[PDB]
Amino acid sequence: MTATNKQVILKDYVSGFPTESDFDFTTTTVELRVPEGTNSVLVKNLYLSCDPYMRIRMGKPDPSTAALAQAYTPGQPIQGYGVSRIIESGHPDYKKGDLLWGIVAWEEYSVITPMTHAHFKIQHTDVPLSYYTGLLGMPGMTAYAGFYEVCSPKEGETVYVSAASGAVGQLVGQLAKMMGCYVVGSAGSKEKVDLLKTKFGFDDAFNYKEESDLTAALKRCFPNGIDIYFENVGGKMLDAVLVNMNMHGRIAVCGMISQYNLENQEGVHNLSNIIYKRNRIQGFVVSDFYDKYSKFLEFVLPHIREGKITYVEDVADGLEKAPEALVGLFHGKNVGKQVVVVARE
Amino acid sequence: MTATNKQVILKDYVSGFPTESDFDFTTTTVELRVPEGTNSVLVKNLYLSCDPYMRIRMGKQAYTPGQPIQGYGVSRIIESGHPDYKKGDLLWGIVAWEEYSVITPMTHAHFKIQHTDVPLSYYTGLLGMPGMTAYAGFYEVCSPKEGETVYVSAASGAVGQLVGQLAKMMGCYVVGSAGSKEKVDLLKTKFGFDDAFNYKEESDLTAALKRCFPNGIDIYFENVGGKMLDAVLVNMNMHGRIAVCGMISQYNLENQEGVHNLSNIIYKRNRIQGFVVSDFYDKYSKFLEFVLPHIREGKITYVEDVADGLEKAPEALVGLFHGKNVGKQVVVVARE
Repeated sequence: MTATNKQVILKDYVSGFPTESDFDFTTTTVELRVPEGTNSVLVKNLYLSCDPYMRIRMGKPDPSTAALAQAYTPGQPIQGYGVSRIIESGHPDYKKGDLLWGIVAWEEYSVITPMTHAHFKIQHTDVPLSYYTGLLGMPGMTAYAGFYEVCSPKEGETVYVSAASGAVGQLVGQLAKMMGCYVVGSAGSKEKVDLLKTKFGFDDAFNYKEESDLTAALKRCFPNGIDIYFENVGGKMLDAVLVNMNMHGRIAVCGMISQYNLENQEGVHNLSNIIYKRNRIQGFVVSDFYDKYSKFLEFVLPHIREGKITYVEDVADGLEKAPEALVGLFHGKNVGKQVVVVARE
Repeated sequence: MTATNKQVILKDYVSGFPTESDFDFTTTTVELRVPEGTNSVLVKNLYLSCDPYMRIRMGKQAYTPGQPIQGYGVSRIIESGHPDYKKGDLLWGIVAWEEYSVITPMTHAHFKIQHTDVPLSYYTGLLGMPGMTAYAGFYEVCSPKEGETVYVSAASGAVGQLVGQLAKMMGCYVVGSAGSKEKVDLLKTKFGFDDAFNYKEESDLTAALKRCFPNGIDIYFENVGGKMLDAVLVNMNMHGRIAVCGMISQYNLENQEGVHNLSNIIYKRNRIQGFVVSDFYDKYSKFLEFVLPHIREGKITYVEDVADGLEKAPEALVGLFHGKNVGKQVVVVARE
């Protein structure tokens, strides 16, 4: 019971995109005894998530980023969302054998101190355990808190979801579709575009790469404009929708992933459109809404096991795949939510 | 009776900053009859407002070239067709830039002045459409709580003056910016804003806002836009609200500026809301009965800059767009 614990470290801060060279490996030899102090539990990490936000934590410390982020410390393992199994436990509502998703380091074994809106117990094991890094975890709670609470949606409205084949976009569009909304999506490839339109039931979709004039692409998809915009990309795309947006339109700014790897932030010109169209723009962060996760689960778990919700994963095997998995994410190599299976169970 | 009526005309559409020459004076002759229309009123324009948005209207509905320009102003009914108006009543709303206008009065386009125990030119600013822009955009759209830090852009203009005073009355820390020392001094000597800086002799701005706000900004009453929005976006506080009213720094630009710092709205989860004052005119009576007490007792002040006669009005409209006004730009077309 003194196990080797492989880890994957961030060497230093990233400028522009990350490469598989900004990360490194290590091995610790952890002892599998019960942990002491506070309410700690030792865990064996089964799955790891590669979410697009992880990029703002790879860059050098900035006070505004630190509102969200708090950067990865160089030479220390990448922290992220994972689902793990409780080896030993010094906590009340956690015993050996239990499953937890929450925030864990990118490694095999992790002593963690479970906090209310940091770690969540898996009660249901009818679904794949890796569904708790996307659909039933933080990316699913993002789509629910952002579409139902932040986009103030009404049945029949036209929704535009950018980057629609990522874990939050492919669920946002369904949540909307289960309300009679007209949904168009965008993705960067026709294989992913054809999944939005067929497997995900979007009414239209387009390759934002194949379209030259993005305000014209949105114009032929939304003949009667846009009332909700689930903002995952930013920059050039945001100017395209402020033009096509309707009056009293809402923009929920979830992430702005076309800007994260730019060391030179793009300019949004059309912001004045919001005056006369009386558009609301609201940034949000899931963490605020984790008070409603029990309400999210009891909602979506029905729809899942009734064929009303579809979800595509992209599984990479083992912790050694994690750096190339995470680096390809920011270039869009994945087709659904990208999972890394550390240890299976 | 048959008066001559002089008009300030838009000669033709502008591009860039307008000059005194994009306008010409004419005269038409007015029969001072009970009017040439349906549920019309003939009116004698007393005052006129030089309004910033007017420049959007000057580019290529917009104003017609060859026709007068239209703006907000205070007037007095000479002859009335409308059952609500008699001779001698005062009215504010959209008038033409002439001595006499025939207008068909309507609800939230045109309002009737009842309290005459205030200066009549207040109805072009403080108790007219700028006053209702500050009321509505501060109390409805910025969701203020006591003690918040409020930053008003163009703090010296007609809206900015009242927002900082409504913010100060509610116990908020107010900071405004203006483009001259004179305009930057009124904000403490008259209005009491907790601070102020000259956004022209400040090649800082993000650092200007960082200095005035050690604790960051919670509310931004936005009137200018662009590069000032970027500085504010880096200074906002968590759950900080921006109420977008106008973006005056862009109106005379042929091609507009970009905002680069828009990603901070995620991190700090900012509400940015656009609004238009006319959506709120149904609350005009609530505004008026709340603020006339304060005015009357010297609690809500006002600085206005007055031009006299329609002849000094092209020079005054252009001057506003070049920042030359100190306070609200009125034009006396005729005293009472």
